[PDB]
Amino acid sequence: AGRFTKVAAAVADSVVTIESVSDQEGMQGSGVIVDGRGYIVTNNHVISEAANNPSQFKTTVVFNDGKEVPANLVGRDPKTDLAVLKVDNVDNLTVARLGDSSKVRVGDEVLAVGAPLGLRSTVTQGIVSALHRPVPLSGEGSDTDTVIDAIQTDASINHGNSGGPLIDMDAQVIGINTALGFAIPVNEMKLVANSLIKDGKIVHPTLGISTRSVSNAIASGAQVANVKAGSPAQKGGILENDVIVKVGNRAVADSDEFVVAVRQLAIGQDAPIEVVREGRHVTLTVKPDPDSTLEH
Amino acid sequence: AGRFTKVAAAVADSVVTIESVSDQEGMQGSGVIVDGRGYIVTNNHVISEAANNPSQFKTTVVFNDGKEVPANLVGRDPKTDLAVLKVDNVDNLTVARLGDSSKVRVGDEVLAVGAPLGLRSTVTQGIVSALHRPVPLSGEGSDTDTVIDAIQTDASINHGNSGGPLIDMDAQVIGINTALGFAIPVNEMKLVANSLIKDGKIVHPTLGISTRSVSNAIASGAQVANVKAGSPAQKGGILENDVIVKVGNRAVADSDEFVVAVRQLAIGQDAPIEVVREGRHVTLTVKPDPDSTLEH
Amino acid sequence: AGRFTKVAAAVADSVVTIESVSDQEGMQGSGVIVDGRGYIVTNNHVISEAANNPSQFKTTVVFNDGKEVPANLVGRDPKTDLAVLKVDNVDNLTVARLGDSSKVRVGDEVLAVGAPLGLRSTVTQGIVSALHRPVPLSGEGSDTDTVIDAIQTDASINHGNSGGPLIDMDAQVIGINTALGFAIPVNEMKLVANSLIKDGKIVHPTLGISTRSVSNAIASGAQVANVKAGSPAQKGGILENDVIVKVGNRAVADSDEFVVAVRQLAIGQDAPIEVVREGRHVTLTVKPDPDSTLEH
Repeated sequence: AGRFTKVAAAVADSVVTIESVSDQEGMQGSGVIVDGRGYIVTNNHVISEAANNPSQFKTTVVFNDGKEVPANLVGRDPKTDLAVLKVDNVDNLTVARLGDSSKVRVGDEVLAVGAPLGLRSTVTQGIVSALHRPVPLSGEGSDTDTVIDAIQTDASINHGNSGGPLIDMDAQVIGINTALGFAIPVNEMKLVANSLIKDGKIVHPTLGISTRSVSNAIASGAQVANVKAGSPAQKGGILENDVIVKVGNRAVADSDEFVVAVRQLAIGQDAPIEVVREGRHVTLTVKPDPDSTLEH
Repeated sequence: AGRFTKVAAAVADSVVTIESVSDQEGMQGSGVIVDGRGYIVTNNHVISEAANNPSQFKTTVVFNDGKEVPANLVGRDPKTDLAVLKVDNVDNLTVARLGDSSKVRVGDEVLAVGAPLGLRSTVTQGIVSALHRPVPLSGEGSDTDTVIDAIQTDASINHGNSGGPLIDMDAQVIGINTALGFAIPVNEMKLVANSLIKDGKIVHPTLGISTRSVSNAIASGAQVANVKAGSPAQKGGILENDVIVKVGNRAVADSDEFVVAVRQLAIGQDAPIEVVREGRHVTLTVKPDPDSTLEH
Repeated sequence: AGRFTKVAAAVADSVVTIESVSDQEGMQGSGVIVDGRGYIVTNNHVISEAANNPSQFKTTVVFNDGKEVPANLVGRDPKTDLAVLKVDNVDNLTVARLGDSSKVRVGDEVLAVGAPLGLRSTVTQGIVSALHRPVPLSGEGSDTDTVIDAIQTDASINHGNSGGPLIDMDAQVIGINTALGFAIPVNEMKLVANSLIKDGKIVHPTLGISTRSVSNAIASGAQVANVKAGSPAQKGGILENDVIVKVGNRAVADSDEFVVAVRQLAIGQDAPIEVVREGRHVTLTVKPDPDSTLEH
């Protein structure tokens, strides 16, 4: 047997098909079993319409055996394209072996696995091309467009392997494929899924700034398009046409890395924001608010 | 030497260039020598115009040695994108080693080889991403659009390796590349080519139904758009707006799998067709006709 | 560690980021250190605007250490998409190991490496799909469109690895990536870069012909669209509507191989040009001029 053929068959029982059907629509994706009690991690755009229209959409999970078991949504995060599902009273579950994305390096051979029983189901192969790469993603329905700090691969991520696992050569999940291929790192997926199981939601830091990307010889970074009122930004003293160069301890190259940098901050703690303002380098102090006050 | 470099050089003498020229046009493709007497398998869209306009198109085969030998068409199958060519009185032919596509699995390393002396000739590498995947194909000229049950690969199939072999790591032909890459399985190619050598044509089962794809919670499958008159379908009792869910022993997920499912049936034998009709599951009995009565 | 992970890390210190910034623009690319004295080979379209607008563009080189050192342009060749840069007084430089592209074969595993600290920086993997393939390229600004005789790979060449090295499994540079991926062969890069360091420019042979591609049964090749006046062509006796089939010792399949064939000729020596003219095969004699008389 081949190297990739063995690594793929080992995790095929850990990858499931997720279907959401109505009287007029049908959406399919891939999921990963990450817990023996029935917790299934997928991405948020696979199930989005079922969450925003729960009255008319029905989500079921289909296993490698062909078994079709109904599924309930535990929680979703459009800002990370992540979602946790629950099947109830299913035994002998082959749980995926979750790895550590901080141990992943450029050149490492990977497998992007989709659910074997899926319609357009695909299993592609490649290497890790980039680490900690901010990539822009579109929101499925009323869902927000977001940016994740991602693992890039030259293996193809498509509709047939999206939501499935990015797998190393030890058959461990290092990422969640999201549809020049990108995946959500597993260390991010473990942190987000842990909160979606416990609280049914996750809270992220907000500043109240909109940014456009700028790159020249004077100052390259994120240019402030609007400062919301009463926001942590306008209280800390950020004005419009400011060029952010570092949020906290992370430098900001464009508007996409700015979105990721805000979302690694701590809610309530003061954070330094360095900006270039009409040729003057100005460091400012802002305390990030929570995006969900009542769930915080 | 490398792994893929060795497997490729081993079959380079089995892959040939196929050119079809006129006073104003020129078409090129790749072929595979599958018989020592001079039988060359390619796909039908490489030679289509030469078959429909035989008066003005000339087909020649170019070997790895640079030798240009005239070629005659034995037979073609637009429904499988397959064609058999004949070069006459050529010696010391390196015949390709034909394999078994039922032994192929997901993750297996493959090589999509084009003719080495071709203009845009390409040799790509990848893995098998899906097996028994129905894929839609367009007909070259007056040729019919069709659907094959295919081997999917993340290796690129393009104009430079189309008609050439999909090759395993034992340097055996497992498929015929047809231009997210797809190939015709070799077990299908052996059955079709055997009939094109003997009879110069192959006969496929027809039912007389046109289908559109439908997917909802009531019934997902192939929805009947039209039932031809005097067809096996309307005699067996299929009506319009019916949703086919299984043809014979094969379930039908969409209109594309319906095309493949009809074409695996037996001509003249009664076959069960299960349909969902206004909420009622109805199994029906149809006897498939031959598409070519005089060649049957 | 993995095979590709080891080969990549070995050359990461030899690949640098090249940025060109103005008051309103910023361009980034990848470069390769090929000399211990500070000579950096990239492609010409990365730096083009900085060369045509040197008054307003500033080019700097960023190393794997994060070190930013100013860079000066030694010379460029739009006809090969090649450029040589110079950093001054930089020590402990990890110079890339340059290989031999004539020893490269189809199926050989390759790595297309971009600068690790680049914004859209990518490292992709693939094989060599074709050798000595003429590929058309577009000129960046006032730069001329050209055709190179290239190494084709199924590894992706994009904005993040363009200008970086194509690397074999011995971690040797076999090509310069230029953005179905193509690279400039290293033997061509050694010849062009040697002349750009010494003379600051390279001289190529010119004939004065414009060609369009033609392919039929009478004569396939490059059809002469215009013959410039006083050119080597019209003196040697080439007329319009002529179909070139061989330039020197190289046959010509289309207009793209004609561009490459002229550029391998010797300046000043008589060369045979075979053409098909109204059904008559006519061999003609032309002496190629230099494109830069004062630098010749």
